[PDB]
Amino acid sequence: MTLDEEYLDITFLTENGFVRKRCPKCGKHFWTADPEREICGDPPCESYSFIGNPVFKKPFELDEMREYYLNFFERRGHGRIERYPVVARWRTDIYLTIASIADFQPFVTSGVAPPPANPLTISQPCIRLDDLDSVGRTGRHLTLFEMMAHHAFNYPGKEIYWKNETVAYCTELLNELGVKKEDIVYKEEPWAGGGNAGPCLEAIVGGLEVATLVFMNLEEHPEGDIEIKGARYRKMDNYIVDTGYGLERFVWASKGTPTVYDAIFPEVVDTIIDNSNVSFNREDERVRRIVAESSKLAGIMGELRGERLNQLRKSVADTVGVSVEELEGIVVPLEKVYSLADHTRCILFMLGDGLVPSNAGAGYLARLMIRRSLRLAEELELGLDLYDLVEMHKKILGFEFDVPLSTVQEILELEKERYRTTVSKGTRLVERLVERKKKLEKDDLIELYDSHGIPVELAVGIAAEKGAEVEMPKDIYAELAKRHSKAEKVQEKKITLQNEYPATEKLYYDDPTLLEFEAEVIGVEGDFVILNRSAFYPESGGQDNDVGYLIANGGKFEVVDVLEADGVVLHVVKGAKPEVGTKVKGVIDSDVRWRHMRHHSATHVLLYSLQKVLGNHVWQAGARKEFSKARLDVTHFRRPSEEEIKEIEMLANREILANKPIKWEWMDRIEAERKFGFRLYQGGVPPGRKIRVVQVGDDVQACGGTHCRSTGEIGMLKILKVESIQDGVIRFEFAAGEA
Ligand SMILES: C[C@H](N)C(=O)NS(=O)(=O)OC[C@H]1O[C@@H](n2cnc3c(N)ncnc32)[C@H](O)[C@@H]1O
Ligand SMILES: [Zn+2]
Ligand SMILES: [Zn+2]
Repeated sequence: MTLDEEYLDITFLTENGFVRKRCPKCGKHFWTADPEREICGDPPCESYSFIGNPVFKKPFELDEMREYYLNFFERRGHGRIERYPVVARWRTDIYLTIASIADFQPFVTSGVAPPPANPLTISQPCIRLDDLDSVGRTGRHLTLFEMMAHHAFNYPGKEIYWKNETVAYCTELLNELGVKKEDIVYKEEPWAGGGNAGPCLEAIVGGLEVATLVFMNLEEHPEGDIEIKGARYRKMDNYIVDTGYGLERFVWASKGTPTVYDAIFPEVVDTIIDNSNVSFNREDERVRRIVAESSKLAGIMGELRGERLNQLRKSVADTVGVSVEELEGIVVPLEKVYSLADHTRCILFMLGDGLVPSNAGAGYLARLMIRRSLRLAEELELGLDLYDLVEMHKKILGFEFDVPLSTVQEILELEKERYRTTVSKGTRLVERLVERKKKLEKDDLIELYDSHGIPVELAVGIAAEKGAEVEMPKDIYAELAKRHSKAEKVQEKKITLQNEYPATEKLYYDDPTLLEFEAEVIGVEGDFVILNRSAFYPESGGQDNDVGYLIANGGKFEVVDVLEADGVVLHVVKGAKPEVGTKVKGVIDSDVRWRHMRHHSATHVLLYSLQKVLGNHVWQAGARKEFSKARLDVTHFRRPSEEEIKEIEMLANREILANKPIKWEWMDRIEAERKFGFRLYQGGVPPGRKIRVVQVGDDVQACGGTHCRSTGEIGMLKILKVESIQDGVIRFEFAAGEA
């Protein structure tokens, strides 16, 4: 069934007065229930029509509309669920939450795990950096926004509800708010993201897309069949209702203010204006008349650049009255007030949710937003600090964060200092480059941002200032952001044994002190001795590989190293190798095993201690292997002071001395997450319907390594070295129960 005929499947549209057309007006197919006319749509010929004339019954406040939407589906069988953080801790393919459906990928959407409820409803804060360049310009784009949704997870033979019920829900909700089906347009478009896709319907009312309804039955797979924005997708066994209603867009359509920004955080926009170099006044009836008429077309000209929006700029300039220049005398400065207002809000969530600024990973996106905000504040000569705007955003929303405003302030203050030094020597650097190249390219502006932290608009300006050939590239930030939106490709990859073997019976999971066992050689490839069951720990998780030997009716075969291949453990032996079928008595070296057990259990205690002392922004930076030393990398915005380090060590040793219990047991994912939160994935996200959960004291992680039985077995913990590997990442080298 093709995407096209996938829409001819929905009996709800035709049975409710909706007829399929194709204007063009965007050139796509769409469904309208209005018999009078079709020229309907969003981007090209419609424009906002609700500005000054709300389209909903009453004007809702952010929190009221949020509650109204959630209760609406709760009284319709949907289970309410709390938002997920904006940092995708539960996965490893993407850094931030780009859609509510992203909370449930890839384990729930693939069936590996069950959804929190079914069907469920939620208001998920999302971050869309790809819209960065249109923020503040179209009147409808934000970087951080809440996508309200109702999801239903269907499996073959078990359907909660599909397309008909989905579209019916959106119409009903809309109608109940004050919009008649005659004014609701459903445009057809494909939707993909996070590894899934499907045909979708965009709900367009008043010239604005307020929600999208996706019938998810496609999943990204190598042998893909469907082509959607570069990726290939095949039809899944499961199918999912994937909807998303923009809370801020609903509120905006309920107030009819000039822009979404004036609808969700007017205080912030006003404050910025009142404390900047804005040439106009937010009370003048004149200015108000200009913005209003311009706001109505924002959706059109906002999606254009160059000679494109250049003409519409004239259209509105005429109708309004004054010249194009006067128009730009307000719109352009406002585009920056709206962006700063928006960006400081996105910072609230990135920082409040645990992101630490850096030049790598998700931290890079945090630093990207902050630098751009610092640059916007500078252009406007903001009389307040970014922090002041963030705190304001915080009290308006009323949300609670893992990271307190206190730490947020500290981070923004340090970023501001780094930015100050960057710009100082950065101006000269670009002035110099202009004398040399006289023509700056897209890749030139890229290198300047990444290698010298120079804001693109700061470099494109100085260049033009010196009469240099250069022009603001399309989605340059989205381009920079896109280059840092997902986890890089780690070439540490798979080993494929020439023969298929039954998954090794790992014996170390249950008993960490089982150094001796009995097994049979069920295969031998090169140096890879393979048994049916073994206590030997393969080089993985956080601890290094075991070392020992296999005894049998043949002598003693020393195992020097141990890897693994898709479940089969490999015992590396050279020269005198066992005969496939021999029965052996494996003996693991006690010292090597205990050393790793202590240090690995210490890693947990240390991680727990680091968070308690430094703050909830502390998260394991990663374990990019090299086990020469016992090390732990974490996200922290500066070097720990000597007293903090002293305090980290002290707290860990009090935990060890307390000799708390260390436990482990296989647990279903949903059960684990519900009980321990996403702090469960600090060391990575493992696959499986059931994950091994380890509890070292009060720290809880999905871990597959061998640990001590109680924290007292770790021995004293001594921090031997604290180093700043890279901005936002600090390395702790330590010893546990030894030198
Ligand atoms: C359901 C599908 N996964 C999806 O995400 N559809 S969507 O990309 O269109 O997003 C759903 C809704 O969130 C809101 N939204 C999307 N991006 C936005 C942005 N950058 N700023 C403000 N609102 C946005 C709009 O109402 C949009 O219709
Ligand atoms: Zn350089
Ligand atoms: Zn562990």
